[PDB]
Formats: sequence, structure tokens, C-alpha cells
Amino acid sequence: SKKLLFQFDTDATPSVFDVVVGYDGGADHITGYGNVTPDNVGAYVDGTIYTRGGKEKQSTAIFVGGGDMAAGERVFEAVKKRFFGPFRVSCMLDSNGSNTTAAAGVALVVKAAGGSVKGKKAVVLAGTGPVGMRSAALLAGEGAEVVLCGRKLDKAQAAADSVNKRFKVNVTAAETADDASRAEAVKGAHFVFTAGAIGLELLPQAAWQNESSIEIVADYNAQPPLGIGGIDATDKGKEYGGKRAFGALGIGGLKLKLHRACIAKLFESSEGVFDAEEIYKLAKEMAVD
Amino acid sequence: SKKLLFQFDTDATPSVFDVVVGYDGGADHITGYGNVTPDNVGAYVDGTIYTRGGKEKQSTAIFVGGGDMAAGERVFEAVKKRFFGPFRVSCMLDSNGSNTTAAAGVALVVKAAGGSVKGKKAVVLAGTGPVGMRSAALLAGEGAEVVLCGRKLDKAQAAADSVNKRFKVNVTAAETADDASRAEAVKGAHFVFTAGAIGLELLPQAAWQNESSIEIVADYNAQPPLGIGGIDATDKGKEYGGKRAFGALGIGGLKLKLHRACIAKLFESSEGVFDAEEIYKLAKEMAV
Amino acid sequence: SKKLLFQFDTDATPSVFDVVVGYDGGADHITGYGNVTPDNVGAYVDGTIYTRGGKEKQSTAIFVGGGDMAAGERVFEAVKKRFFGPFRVSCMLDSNGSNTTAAAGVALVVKAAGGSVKGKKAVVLAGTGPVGMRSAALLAGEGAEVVLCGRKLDKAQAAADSVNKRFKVNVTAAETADDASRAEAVKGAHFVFTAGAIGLELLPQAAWQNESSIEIVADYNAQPPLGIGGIDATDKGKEYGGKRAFGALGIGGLKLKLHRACIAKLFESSEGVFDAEEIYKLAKEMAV
Ligand SMILES: NC(=O)c1ccc[n+]([C@@H]2O[C@H](COP(=O)([O-])OP(=O)(O)OC[C@H]3O[C@@H](n4cnc5c(N)ncnc54)[C@H](OP(=O)(O)O)[C@@H]3O)[C@@H](O)[C@H]2O)c1
Ligand SMILES: NC(=O)c1ccc[n+]([C@@H]2O[C@H](COP(=O)([O-])OP(=O)(O)OC[C@H]3O[C@@H](n4cnc5c(N)ncnc54)[C@H](OP(=O)(O)O)[C@@H]3O)[C@@H](O)[C@H]2O)c1
Ligand SMILES: NC(=O)c1ccc[n+]([C@@H]2O[C@H](COP(=O)([O-])OP(=O)(O)OC[C@H]3O[C@@H](n4cnc5c(N)ncnc54)[C@H](OP(=O)(O)O)[C@@H]3O)[C@@H](O)[C@H]2O)c1
Repeated sequence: SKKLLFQFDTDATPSVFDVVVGYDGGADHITGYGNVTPDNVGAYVDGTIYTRGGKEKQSTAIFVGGGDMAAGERVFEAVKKRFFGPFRVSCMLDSNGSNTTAAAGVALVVKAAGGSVKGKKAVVLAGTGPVGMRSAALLAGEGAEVVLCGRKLDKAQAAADSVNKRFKVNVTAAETADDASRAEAVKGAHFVFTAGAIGLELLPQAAWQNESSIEIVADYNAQPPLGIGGIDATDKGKEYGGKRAFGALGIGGLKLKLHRACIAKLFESSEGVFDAEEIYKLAKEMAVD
Repeated sequence: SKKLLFQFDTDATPSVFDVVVGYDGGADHITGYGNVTPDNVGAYVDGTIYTRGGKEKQSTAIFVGGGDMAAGERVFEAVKKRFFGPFRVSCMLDSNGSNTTAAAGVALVVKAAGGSVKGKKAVVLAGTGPVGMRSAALLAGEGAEVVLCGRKLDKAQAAADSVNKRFKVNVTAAETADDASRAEAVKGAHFVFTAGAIGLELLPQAAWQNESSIEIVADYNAQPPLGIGGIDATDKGKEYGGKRAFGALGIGGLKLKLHRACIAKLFESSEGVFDAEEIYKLAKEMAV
Repeated sequence: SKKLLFQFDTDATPSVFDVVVGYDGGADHITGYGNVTPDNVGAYVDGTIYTRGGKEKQSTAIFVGGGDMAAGERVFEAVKKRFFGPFRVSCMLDSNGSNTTAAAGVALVVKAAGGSVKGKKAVVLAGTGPVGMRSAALLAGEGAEVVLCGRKLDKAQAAADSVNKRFKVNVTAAETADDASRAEAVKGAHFVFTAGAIGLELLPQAAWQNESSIEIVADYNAQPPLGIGGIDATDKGKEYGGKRAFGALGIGGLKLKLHRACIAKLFESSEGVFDAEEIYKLAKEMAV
């Protein structure tokens, strides 16, 4: 049968980005809905689980997206709640590319570290957005001592508490109100991620290149001024003295491949659940070829 | 040329269920619209009748759906009104699966009866919803003497009048306010259908298995408690004494195949009109 | 890579007509958005320019449509503004089919004239709609002395001013309130176009057939009464006493081929820009 992807977007209209990548992942047809909520998604899921039987079920799948991760998660939980017994299809959550971006970034850094970050300090500057929170979660699952930073302690602690509950980890929070406190926060860190909003610098070249402990720096911001000073957005494990850098476009190349590969996996079984953990497991395989 | 289905849904967004079945019926592409009304549908229909010529016209078709049958019918009449002369495409109406469900149910019962129900009493309990009304219409078109039941006579009579006007049949109405009256209403019936809302029992086992006249019972409710007591939802002509039973899942298997087959017919000509009568004609071929 | 067309419609929902012709033009998939504005289109364009690299970029393209040409143009300018450096895809603007209609009509009249209309008087009756304004734009670009007519001078002058600014030409306006003034307005004209609204006559047979200066007449109205009296909608350069005529269906045959060719070309490079000028350049090649 034809591979049908149902795209459920929490925004007013479905993401164009998610359509292109869905087709490049091998969907035969993508049918998109905007304004999806936990209340209206149940009837859409019924359409996917009562129309095809046996092996044909794996040819229908669900992708949840949109700009807001918390809204995407509520819809994704309502999808999983509507399934029962054998009445289910594979599903994926990737609101604004946040899961695939964080999975790509953490997989590349863990590989560059020699395959382990256990017991080492990892700092996620501006870690209160969805990319920073998913990065913190994946690093903490790998055993890193994670400090999730932001301009206000209350917001940073609420982000750490949310990650800790969802992923069963113990990330800690720190307030970094200014440039100087972000330079102080990376002292003694082995791994540094900048997960800031687009077009902002969070850490100059002098604040990381003179810190002996820093092994690898990773930046998710591709718009100049880049999150980390002294690197290029295309860096992908480029050496700077004894340290290695990953720029946003170096990470982005793997994120695009991973997102397409997750879509293809949705049609290989009718019971896949692709959220951060499963997406990250695939990212690590794809970083080792 | 590619088989293009245009899906016109009266609800805020198009039915996912209708998309999957449309693709499995052989549409190459489905383009769906929500909030479709008799007023905005005309311009959509123009796009289907002025873009392709000759043999290619049959490669575009229209499917009308949504949760409200009366709203679907108004859009479907506006679609038919927009065509003129040879400027037309095939169209189907199946709001909430009501046509394909009723067509499958009645086709299976008529086949199990030996191919005729003419002159025999058929009772449709909770027959005032779209499935019950379309079932009453198809049974009456087969010559059965149909009694359409509901909790209030005014609503049951309005449903019978609507069916009678649309289909040129003579269905009668009856008030059955509770279990006792439903049990009384089936006495002397040869065929009994339960078309109740989801998850409700309407006819316990003792209300039909001891009625000598009853030949076949059919239930459209798949959610326990089932409309008919003493049967399984998967029953598909299963024998109980000298009687037969069709559960909702036994009927639903044919409805899904029937719906897919109707979609494929839309692309075989530019003049098909798939409403209850034509869907039912195909359901009978598919049961034989 | 699959050829993905992103349809951005300024109306509440995307045009059905544009979907059918996009598919027949060779798009593998069409994904449509309604309510597109200069403000929300930027994020949609980002989805087209950051998802594919190298030779795959040209397999995604953009089509802008809707019933209002000015609204379409604002969306189309915002699409072009979002591109930067090599981060771009091919795009087309054809709100309500007006660019592909005007380009087909003007191309045929210019070819039939021997390849030039420079310095000759061209009159566009009811030229204030998008087809008339685009015809006046393309004719003025060909060096014709263009008079754009309408029932009220203010509306005709506003249309002329808009064309002049956008295309850098010098179209003049004239008020022709009725049949008598329209018959007076064509005196001395070598080329006449009727770009009136559907189902209206603007130029009776006696108002053009006895004027010696007139060489070719062209009508965009396909619905009787036709814009030009004494012709058939299928006429395509047909001779009427030393003069040639083009009816709306004769022009339309070129138009349907031109629109398909524009869709196919969107996937041949990532830098095509299909507005009036480029559509007209292609229409001129296809008429040969
Ligand atoms: N390539 C891709 O596919 C892709 C996909 C998704 C995201 N991205 C990129 O990844 C990065 C992170 O994405 P996101 O969605 O998680 O980011 P985000 O939510 O927009 O912002 C992350 C955090 O940045 C901090 N911030 C905002 N303005 C600031 C300022 N003026 N100074 C200091 N800090 C500031 C905020 O933290 P506090 O308020 O707590 O300080 C905010 O929570 C972005 O640059 C984005 O473009 C790329
Ligand atoms: N397999 C499929 O694909 C498919 C497709 C469509 C429908 N169905 C099923 O078919 C059945 C009929 O559908 P429908 O849409 O026609 O049903 P409906 O409109 O929801 O309900 C039918 C009638 O049931 C009666 N009713 C409601 N609540 C009741 C109560 N508490 N006690 C007694 N009667 C009650 C009402 O009649 P009165 O008020 O007149 O008494 C009502 O008009 C449903 O069970 C539905 O799930 C299946
Ligand atoms: N085959 C195709 O793909 C296709 C595509 C697009 C257009 N067309 C055809 O091309 C023609 C022109 O299209 P359009 O969108 O540019 O036209 P339009 O905007 O609907 O009308 C053009 C002009 O006609 C004049 N008009 C309207 N009612 C009139 C009346 N009662 N008497 C005299 N003049 C009147 C108006 O000018 P004033 O108010 O200034 O007098 C109006 O601005 C139409 O016939 C249309 O059907 C064909």
C-alpha cells in the first residue's frame, strides 16, 4: 500500500519544512492539519487505526510538529492515549526540529569525546528553550553532570525540573544573567553547548579557548553573531588547539539526514515511538555510519 | 493523467478516515477542504469541470463527507447543481460512513434472506440517525414493510417523512420509549436492525430469540454493550437456532471494502453519482 | 527527488483549478495554503530553501495564486524578498490565471500582426481588470500606443498608472461609458482587445468590421454574449474580410499549454521567476 504520513501541527498551518523532509524520508503522501489539540486529535488518530489491517497498518504513520514543544508533547501524549491493543501506528514528535537538532548535536559531541561523557561537567548556556532542554536530557542520560543555564533562576529551574521528570534525570539549574556569568559558568566544564535564540552570541572566543578543562564546544545558532565566538557555523569537529568545535550547520547536516531516516523508520513497523530517546539512539548509529 | 480526488468536508477539517480509504480506493492524489458549504462549493466544482477535456475528465472526481448528513446532502445537491451538459465529474456522498455502512448492512441481510425481503416486516430500532434512516430507505426500496422506531414519535415520524420524500418509499414510524416497547415492536418482524448510538443495548437476547417470525438480526453498534444481546460483533450470518445474526464488525468489514470500491468507480466515468441507491447497488454485487 | 510545489493562495482556501493544472503541469505533490500574506509567507519560504541542497533544490518550487492580483503581487514580492544568495527556488505568480491568459492573447495578436505592433494604436476595452491591465502592460512593452478603457475615467486612469509604474511604460486611459463611446474609441485602432468580465458584449460586429485601420481583434470572454460580436469563441486568427480574429477558446488553447510549461520549468532550475514578462517571453516562443 501507499505510505501515508498524517502531519499534526499545533500552529495555524502545517510546517512547510516538515513536509519537504517527510517526502525526502519516503512518504508517498503527506496530509497536514493545523490547529491540532489534545481534544481534536483523537478523531484524526481513529482515521489512522481503523482503516487498514494487519501488515497494511505500518504503511500509515503520524508526525506531530509545530513551534511550541509543550503543545506538541500534549498532542503526542493524546495520540499515544488513543491507541489501544493492536489499534496503533508508528508516530514521531519533532516540534520545530527540536528533537532531531538536539539528538544530532549530542550524538556528534559524545562521539567526538571518545564515546563517553560520564561523570564530566556539561554546561548548556541558554538551555531553557526546547533544543537546550532536550540537549540537557540526552547529556544527563549519558551520565554527564549537566548544568542548564538561563538569565533567571526560576525559568532555568523550571526547565531542569521539567527535563528531570520527563527523562528521570538530575540536571541542575544556574542563573547566568550576563556575558560575565556565562564565562564563569563554563569554568571546569568539559563540554559546552550554546542553545540560544537565533542571532545571539553567548560565549566569546576568549571565554572558552583559555579554559583547560573544555574538550568540545557545540553551537546551535547558525545566524551571525554565532552562539560561540571564534568558530565557523560549518565546523564539524574542527580542531582549535587541543579542543574541537561543532557549529550549527555542521550539526544541521546530520539533523536533516536523521529527520529523513526517522520518517523512513515510521513505515517499517506500526509500533514505533520516535521521541528524543529513540531519535537519539538512531542519531548515534548514524554518527558511526 | 493522475486520478485526483477532491474531498469536500462540512466539518472544520477533512476526515482522516476518508483520506486513507480514498487512497486505498486508488486516488493518486487527495486534496481536502473543510468548512465546505452550498455557497463556496460552486467555485471548487468549477475547478474540476473546466481543467481537463475528453477522456481525461473522468480522472478528476469529488467526495463529500463530514459528521452531519443533512449538511453533506446540501453540499452534494449544490455540487450536482453546478454541473451542466458534459461539464461534470463523478461524485460520491458518504458523511460519517453512513451510506456505506447502511448499504453493507442491508446488502448482507437481503443476501442472507435468500435475495428478497419483499412483503416482509423489517423493524429498525433507533432508526432516526443517518445509518437507521438510510437502512430504512434501502429496505423499503427492496419492498420490505419498514417500521422506523425511536424514543419519541415526533422525531421517528419526521425521520420516516424525510426518507419517504427523498427515496419515494412508504416507511412508517413508531414510538418505542424503553426496552419493553422495543421488545413489543419486533413481534411479527422478519428482519430486525439496531441502528442505535454507540455503546447502547436496544434488544436483549430474550427479546428476539423466542420470536418465531424473526429470520435475521443486524446490529451497527460495535461498542459493548452491543445493540443486540446474545451475539458477537464479528458475527456475519452466524446461526442462532433457525435465525441468523450480523454484528457491527461483520458488517463493517464489507463497508470498508465497499467504500474503497466506490472510490475506484469514480475514476471509470465522469458521470457517476454515488449516493445511497448506487452505493447499495454495488454492495449487492460485492456480497454475491 | 520528488517535484514538490508549494501553492500559496491569498483566498481562504487554495484554488482547485490551480491544483489540477499544477498536477497536469508535472508537479509530483502539491501542498496548498490559504490566507497567505506578506507577513506569514516568510516562514513558508524558509521551509523551501533550507531543506534540500545542491541539485535537489530545483525539485521544490512556489506557485502564488488567488482571486486578487494586487494581493498576489504583495505575496510574490515577499517571497522574492525572503530569498538570499543561493537560498532560493523557482516561483510563479498567476492569480486567477490572469498572467497566462494575457500572455497567450498578446502573443497571438503580435505574431498574427507580422511580429511587430510598434507605433500602432492598440485599444483595450474594459481594460481595468487584471487580464486587461496585463494585456496593456505587454502591448506597451511591444511599443504599441495603448489606450486602456473603462466606464469611468478615474478607474481607467488608476489602472493605467498602476501598469505604467510596474512595467515602466506609458499607457493612456479613456472613459467609454457605453456602446457608442466604445465604437468611437476603436476608430483609428489597428489592434482591439475585449478584456471584459464574463458574459458581456463590448464590441458589436458593425463597430469593428467597417473600420479600415483595424487589423486584428481578440476577445478573452468565452461566455455568450461574447466580448466581440460576429466571431466564434474558437476562432484563432480566422479571416473576416481582410481582418483576423481570436476568440477566448482560441487564446485558451495556448494558455493551457503555457501554464503547464511554466509549472514544468519551475523544476528545471532553482532561479526561475514567472511573472508577466517571463510568462510572455515563453508564450511568444510557444506560439511559433
Ligand atoms: N538547524 C535546525 O534544524 C534547528 C532547529 C531548531 C532550533 N535551531 C536553533 O537552535 C537554537 C536554539 O533553539 P531554541 O528553539 O531552543 O531557542 P529559543 O527558545 O528561541 O531560545 C533559547 C533561549 O535563549 C535565551 N535567550 C533569548 N534571548 C536572549 C538574549 N537576548 N540574551 C541571552 N539569552 C537569550 C532564552 O533563555 P533565558 O530566558 O532562560 O535566558 C531562551 O529560552 C536557535 O538558535 C535556533 O535557531 C536550529
Ligand atoms: N462501521 C462503520 O463504519 C460505522 C459508520 C457509521 C456509524 N456506525 C455506527 O452505527 C450506529 C448508528 O450510527 P448513527 O450515526 O446513525 O447513530 P446516532 O445518530 O448517533 O444515534 C442513532 C439513534 O440512537 C438513538 N439513541 C441515542 N441515545 C439513546 C439512548 N440512550 N437510548 C435509546 N436510544 C438512543 C436515537 O434515536 P431516538 O432519539 O429517536 O430515540 C438516535 O437518533 C452507531 O452505533 C455508530 O457507531 C458505524
Ligand atoms: N480561460 C482562463 O483561464 C481565463 C482566466 C482569467 C480571465 N479569463 C477571462 O478574461 C476576461 C477578463 O478577465 P478579468 O478578470 O480581467 O475581468 P473582470 O475584472 O471581471 O472585468 C474586467 C472589466 O470589465 C468591465 N465590466 C464589468 N462589468 C461590466 C458591464 N456591465 N459593462 C461594461 N463593462 C463591464 C469592468 O471595467 P470598468 O468598471 O472600468 O468599466 C471590469 O474592470 C473574462 O471574460 C474572463 O472570464 C479567462
